[PDB]
Amino acid sequence: PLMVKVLDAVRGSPAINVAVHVFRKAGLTAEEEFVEGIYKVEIDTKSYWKALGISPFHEHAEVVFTANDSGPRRYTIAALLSPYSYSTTAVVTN
Amino acid sequence: PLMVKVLDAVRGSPAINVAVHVFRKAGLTAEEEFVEGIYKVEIDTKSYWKALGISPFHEHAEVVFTANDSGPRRYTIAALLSPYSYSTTAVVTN
Amino acid sequence: PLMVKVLDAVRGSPAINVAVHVFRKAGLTAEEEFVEGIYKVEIDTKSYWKALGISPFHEHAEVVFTANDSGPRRYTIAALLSPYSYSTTAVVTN
Amino acid sequence: PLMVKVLDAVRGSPAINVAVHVFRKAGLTAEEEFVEGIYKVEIDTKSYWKALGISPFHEHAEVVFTANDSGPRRYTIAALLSPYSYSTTAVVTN
Amino acid sequence: PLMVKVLDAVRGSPAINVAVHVFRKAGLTAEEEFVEGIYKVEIDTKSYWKALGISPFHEHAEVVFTANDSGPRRYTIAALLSPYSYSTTAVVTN
Repeated sequence: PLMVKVLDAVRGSPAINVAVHVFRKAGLTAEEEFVEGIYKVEIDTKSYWKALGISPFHEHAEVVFTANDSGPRRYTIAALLSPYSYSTTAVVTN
Repeated sequence: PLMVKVLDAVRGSPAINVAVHVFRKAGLTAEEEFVEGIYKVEIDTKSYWKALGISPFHEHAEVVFTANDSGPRRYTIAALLSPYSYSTTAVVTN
Repeated sequence: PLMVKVLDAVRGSPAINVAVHVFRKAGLTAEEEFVEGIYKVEIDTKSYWKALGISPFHEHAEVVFTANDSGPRRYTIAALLSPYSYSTTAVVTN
Repeated sequence: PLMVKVLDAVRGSPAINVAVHVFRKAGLTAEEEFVEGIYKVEIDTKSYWKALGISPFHEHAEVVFTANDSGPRRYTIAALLSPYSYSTTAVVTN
Repeated sequence: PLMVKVLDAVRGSPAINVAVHVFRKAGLTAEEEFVEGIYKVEIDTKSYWKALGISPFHEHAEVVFTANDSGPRRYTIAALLSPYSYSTTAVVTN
């Protein structure tokens, strides 16, 4: 008798992020029966070489790898994954 | 007898993000029976080389890889995945 | 007897994002029986080389790869995946 | 008789992030039956070489790897994964 | 008779981050039946070479590895994973 109760009684303007998972149980990359990224925030994510495959650059491979991150980049974020009730959130740039 | 109750009683203007998952159970990339990205925010995501395949650049491959991220890029975001009730959210640029 | 109740009683102008999943069970890329992107926001996503195939650039391949991200790009977003009741959301540029 | 109660009684505009997981049980990368990233925030994440595959650069491979992170990059974030009720959150740049 | 009660009575605008996990039980990288990153914040994470594979650079491999982190990068974050009720959070730059 599995019973789960979340936020049974709610009143008064609450700001909630709810993540309820119920589970019952009676080759470069292998992933199975998984749950990922219920609330995921990715900012300025970089990935260059991934899962190239079978025998990459196997023989006589002259490879020059150059990765440059030289950009003027501004990330101004207010209240990231932060619910807020009866609040004041402001971003002011002068 | 699996029973799940979420937000059974709601009153008063609540701001909610709900993610309820119920599960019962009675080759470069292999992924099976998975749940991903219920609430995912990807900002400025970069991916250059992925899952190239079988025998990439197998023999006598002269490859020059150059990745440059040199751009003026502004990301101003307010209340990202942040529900807000009876609040004030403002982005002001002068 | 699987029973799921979400937002059984609702009153008072709530702003909700609902993601309810119920499941019962009685080759460069292989993915099976999966659920993805219920609420996914992709901003400025870049992908250059993906799933090229069988034997890419197999023999005597002289390849020069140059990836440049040098653009003036402004992303001003207010209340991204953030429901808001009895609130004030404004983007003002002067 | 598994019973879980979270936020049974709620009143007065609370700002909550809820992560409830219920579980019952009666080859470069292998991952199985896992739950990841319920609330994950990734900022300026870099990954260059991952899961290259079988026999990368197996024989007579002259490879020069250069990774440069030389960019002017400002990350101003207020209230990251920090719900706030009856509060004042402001980002002011002059 | 497993019974778990969290936040049974809530009143007065509390700001909470809740992480409740209930569990019952009646080859470069192998990970199984794990829960990770319920509340994880990754800032300026770098990873260069990971999970290269079977026999990387197996024979006669002349490889020069150079990793440079020479960028002007400012990370100003207020209230990271710090819920705050009836508070004042401000980031002011002059």
